[PDB]
Amino acid sequence: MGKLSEHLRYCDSILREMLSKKHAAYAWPFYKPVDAEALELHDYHDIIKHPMDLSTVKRKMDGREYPDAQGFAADVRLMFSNCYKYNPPDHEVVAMARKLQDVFEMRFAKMP
Ligand SMILES: CC(=O)NCCCCCCNC(C)=O
Repeated sequence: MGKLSEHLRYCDSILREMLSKKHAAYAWPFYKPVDAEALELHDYHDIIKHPMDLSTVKRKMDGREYPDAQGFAADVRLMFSNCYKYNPPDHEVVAMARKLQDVFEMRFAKMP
């Protein structure tokens, strides 16, 4: 695969930070697709029409599917939005999403 553009090399760095040990205490719920059968979330796919998670963002980045930084960011925000949408606002996983999202939004805004 071709080299990523400058902006996307920075985005790849954000992705690797979001998957790193540093943020694992709150990032782990986003590592893989929500397994609705395994978790018995019978209504998950009724409510969330476009699932997203970090392994999928990685698959897409490694496959050069993002045309620009905005495309990457849309997927990342979709991942957080799905979490806020599906779950009750007081669930632990919502607080974990928000902690991770604080990291994302700060790193993304400082993109050179
Ligand atoms: C996923 C897990 O292994 N344990 C319990 C956490 C449930 C989280 C609800 C579904 N996940 C998201 C990201 O909305």
